[PDB]
Amino acid sequence: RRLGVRAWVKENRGSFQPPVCNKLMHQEQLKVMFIGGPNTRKDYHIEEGEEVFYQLEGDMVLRVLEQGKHRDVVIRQGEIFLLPARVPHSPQRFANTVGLVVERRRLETELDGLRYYVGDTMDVLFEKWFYCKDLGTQLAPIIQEFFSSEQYRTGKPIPDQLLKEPPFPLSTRSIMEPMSLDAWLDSHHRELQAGTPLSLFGDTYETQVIAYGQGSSEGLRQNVDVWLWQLEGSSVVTMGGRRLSLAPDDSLLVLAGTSYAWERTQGSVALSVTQDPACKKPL
Ligand SMILES: [Fe+3]
Repeated sequence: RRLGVRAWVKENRGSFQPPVCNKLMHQEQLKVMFIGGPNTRKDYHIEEGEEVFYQLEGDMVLRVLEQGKHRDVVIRQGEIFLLPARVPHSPQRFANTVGLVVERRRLETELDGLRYYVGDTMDVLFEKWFYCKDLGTQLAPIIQEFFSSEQYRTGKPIPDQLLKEPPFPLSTRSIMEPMSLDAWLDSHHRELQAGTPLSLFGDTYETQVIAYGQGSSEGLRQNVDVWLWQLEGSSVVTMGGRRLSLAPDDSLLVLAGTSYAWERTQGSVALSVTQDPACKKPL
């Protein structure tokens, strides 16, 4: 059950290049995925959940549509970034890179969308909305449909093929700056080692990426998965009758419906990632 994050990436190295570029480490309530490149594209993904990006190896560029403007969010190696819900985004990946993306299982009410725009404008050229179960697998025919369309050929939209409006309001939020994960952890060392766990992004988002220093935690049975990643030093997770020693870079998925006890050593640093849909921000 313990997975050394870079050890898992090395074992699955061949996944992080075309044609598929990705491999899901975890794929139940919490989608923990690792993505490579090269992969340059003009399609913009839109969803009701949030997406956490972290660059393990090399840099990536997340193109976003923010408050009526095109913006390129450069995510450098070691940088973490949280995308709020319903922001159109188009990830650009390069050869020999590895990025972590965390997202969640959709609620049965939730729609995902894929859009192509007319050149450098906000006018929609082609769009498809769907109920997401396996994102990569569902996007492939949509993209193939686009590349075989009159819209791609002419660069002109077919009005009858566009929705009158999106199924939900698109985000009105300002996008944060990506930040160095190690720099933020080091700058907050006194609070972390004083037994106070800290939210990296705060209460204005659904997702909770929490940093933990020394101390003891107890996780109650939840209908959401929790992913733990020991960054520095070690800790012990007691779960399902077993004591699991997390060494530097070890990660552990706590499946929905499982309780656990967590004992973190002095000087140790770990993260937990939760994307609970009950915490979705009102529209
Ligand atoms: Fe996305």
